[PDB]
Amino acid sequence: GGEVRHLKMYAEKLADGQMGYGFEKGKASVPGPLIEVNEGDTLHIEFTNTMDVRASLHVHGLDYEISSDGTAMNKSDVEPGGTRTYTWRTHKPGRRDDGTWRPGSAGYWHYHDHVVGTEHGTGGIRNGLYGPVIVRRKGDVLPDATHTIVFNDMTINNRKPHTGPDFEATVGDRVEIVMITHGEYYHTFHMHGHRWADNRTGILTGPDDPSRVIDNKITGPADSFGFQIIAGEGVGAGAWMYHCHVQSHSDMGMVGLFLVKKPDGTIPGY
Amino acid sequence: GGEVRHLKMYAEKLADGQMGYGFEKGKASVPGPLIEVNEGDTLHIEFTNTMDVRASLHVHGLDYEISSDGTAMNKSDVEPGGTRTYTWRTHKPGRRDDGTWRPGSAGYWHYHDHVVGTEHGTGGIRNGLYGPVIVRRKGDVLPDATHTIVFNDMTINNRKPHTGPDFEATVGDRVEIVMITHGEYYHTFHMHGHRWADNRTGILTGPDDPSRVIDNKITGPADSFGFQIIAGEGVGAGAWMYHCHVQSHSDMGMVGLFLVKKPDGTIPGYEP
Amino acid sequence: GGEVRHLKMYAEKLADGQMGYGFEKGKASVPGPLIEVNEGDTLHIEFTNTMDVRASLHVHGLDYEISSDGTAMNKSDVEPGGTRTYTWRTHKPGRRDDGTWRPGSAGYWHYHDHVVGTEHGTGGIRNGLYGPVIVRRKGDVLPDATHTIVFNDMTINNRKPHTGPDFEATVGDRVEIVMITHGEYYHTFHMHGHRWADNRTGILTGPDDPSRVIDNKITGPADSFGFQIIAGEGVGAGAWMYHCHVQSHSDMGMVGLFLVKKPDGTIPGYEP
Ligand SMILES: [Cu+2]
Ligand SMILES: [Cu+2]
Ligand SMILES: [Cu+2]
Ligand SMILES: [Cu+2]
Ligand SMILES: [Cu+2]
Ligand SMILES: [Cu+2]
Ligand SMILES: [Cu+2]
Ligand SMILES: [Cu+2]
Ligand SMILES: [Cu+2]
Ligand SMILES: [Cu+2]
Ligand SMILES: [Cu+2]
Ligand SMILES: [Cu+2]
Ligand SMILES: [O]
Ligand SMILES: [O]
Ligand SMILES: [O]
Repeated sequence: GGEVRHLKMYAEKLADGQMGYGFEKGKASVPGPLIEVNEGDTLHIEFTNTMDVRASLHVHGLDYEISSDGTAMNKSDVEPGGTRTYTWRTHKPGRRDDGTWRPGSAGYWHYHDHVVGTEHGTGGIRNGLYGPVIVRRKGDVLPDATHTIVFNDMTINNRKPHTGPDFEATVGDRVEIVMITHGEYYHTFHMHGHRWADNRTGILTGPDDPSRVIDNKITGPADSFGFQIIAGEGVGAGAWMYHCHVQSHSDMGMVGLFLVKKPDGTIPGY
Repeated sequence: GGEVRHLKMYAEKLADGQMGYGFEKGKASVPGPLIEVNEGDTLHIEFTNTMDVRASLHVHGLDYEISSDGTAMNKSDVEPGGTRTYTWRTHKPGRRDDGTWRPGSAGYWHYHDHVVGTEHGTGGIRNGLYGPVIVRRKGDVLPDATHTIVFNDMTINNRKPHTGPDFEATVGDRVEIVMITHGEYYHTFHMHGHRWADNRTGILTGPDDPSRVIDNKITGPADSFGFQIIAGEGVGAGAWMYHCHVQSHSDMGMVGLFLVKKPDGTIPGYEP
Repeated sequence: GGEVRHLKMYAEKLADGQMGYGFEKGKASVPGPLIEVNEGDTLHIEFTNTMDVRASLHVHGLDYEISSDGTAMNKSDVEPGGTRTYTWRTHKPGRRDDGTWRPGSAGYWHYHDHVVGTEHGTGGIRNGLYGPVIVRRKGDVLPDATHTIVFNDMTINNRKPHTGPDFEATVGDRVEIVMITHGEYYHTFHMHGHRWADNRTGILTGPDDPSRVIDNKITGPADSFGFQIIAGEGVGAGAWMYHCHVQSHSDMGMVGLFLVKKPDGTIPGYEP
């Protein structure tokens, strides 16, 4: 509100047929790196496609002009080997001249390829071309740690079945989760031991906020949400599961651990 | 809040095998026409089934008595060539005698057949017997235009894959979308370049509204929601896609264009 | 709150192959029995597994320590014939020392098995090991009756197709529905003639609550919500259907009746 940030991104081929984004060449990951801005910021992303097929960057939520939408149709993708600057903007909330209220960009969002495999990025998303974006409102509560969980088709973060990811915290830590879904299937995200408000920030504003407090939520492709929890609050340390609650999904491997440790670094049991 | 209104409606079979509603014989559409009323209004719909099978009209949201629920079970459907008057009412919100708060009928709702093909209208809905209904609250912000997008099985508005529909606006217009899902599948509605509040009106009341601002929403059969956006607000003119984000669905043709024009009528990339 | 309460619970196998919980050996139901507490109450449940496989109780929403999470991994399940005391707590909302607002446990929750069939309770849930939990906030409005509707795979309350369940009320009654989904499938819960708020309690706090008012809602495995309605308000008596609105699901039997009676005990169309 409002810095003009410059940033580079690269799409790259990875082991085992995966593809991923990174801020630095040679350092792509699945999921892609978190991009975090404040409302009012502008972001110029100089994106380079280092792969042998056309590729792009498409973002949810943020204000971009049509030349930055990442589609073939608007000639907004990038040749093998090529480079292009995308521009994303964000805006603060406020009253319009007509007296109505402009929302503001703040929320939990995401970016992904829109052109690998099909004109809807089906091959790209499947291979790992997705990552999270957070836009903070002035005065939002900031966490001690942020974790990204993406349910992509039947995987978490494109991992093999039953291999996490796992995430560590300590009783009392303010932990932020960004939850994105991609692919063909619906899922239900569930965490043991912890709960959040079903609203923008995942936190209740005060006693007048009527939002449902939940610990389970249905999600479908390209849905994103986020929340903050206090690790172990009222429940203590432990190896706390998170998983998809669709029964065959969890049985086939969509399960991870939210390892909450005591101040001395132990977990009771595990 | 409240006028009594009278309105005629027809169910017709269409030459290609589909079925639609219309306010006039020979002017059936899919989706059926938009009905819009204020909280407190009553609506007497004189409905005529011009088809050779039994048909009905079932509405979500609004106050109807069991005789107007449109089901076979309640003797509420209509024989071939027959006519029946359905009555829908709406109420304003207010404090009840017990001190609790009665909601009010305002919202984005819909009507569809409940009897063609099966006793839950499976055949009717499939063929196109569905349409939108809006109930406004006093002081609601009104749009310039209202458009209806229905995901019905793997189609938008019962159209062939990759054939829209497309909508048009000029940068700055207040556009209202009513979004309905029907059939067997879950979908995920997404618009490029635009976003809305996940609450009743699609708009935030002011800075105290904690509702999520979104551009992508999961929906299932018979879900309806609506919102208003300012076309191109902060993003400018363009051929802005909307589509289902379930990857196979968009690949197989659930895609459309929201064409936002510069005040000179052009769209960046596509000069006429 | 806070009251400390003690409760006994049992898991039994049933002659048809199903499994259920109950407060008394020989009185297992599917859904299992309602447990209702106030925010701040602690609950000690003496759970005895009477089956020949290991079994557990896992709860959503409430505060439990890892030793009561009901999973194999944290050694929290129970051997055939064994007994174990689970402890569930609830807390009231309030300001934390960091000035942020702690939610409170109030809501519509549920409990289920986590170890029968697989280590996610797949077999247990399928067979019927599930039931509702309600946590009330001080000042919450209390209903006349609470009913539990659980869409478990393609069944309501594990029942055979087209066999309800049917609930009964009189025009004017304050009815509470707790709606839970389990299994592999998504559904959309729909009620004729009635509507509620998509928030914590299902009721609007007053005119500043921008929550969508709905009559249809998409749900997936382990989702729970609840609401209150005034039976027949603005619509009168009738055989009001509720069903899953996914067309093949209702056609194959996920249908029930909410029977709202006149003060003389009758339903329009179906007098005895
Ligand atoms: Cu797209
Ligand atoms: Cu899943
Ligand atoms: Cu759980
Ligand atoms: Cu997307
Ligand atoms: Cu209906
Ligand atoms: Cu119905
Ligand atoms: Cu779809
Ligand atoms: Cu997009
Ligand atoms: Cu319906
Ligand atoms: Cu679990
Ligand atoms: Cu269903
Ligand atoms: Cu569960
Ligand atoms: O997208
Ligand atoms: O329906
Ligand atoms: O769970």
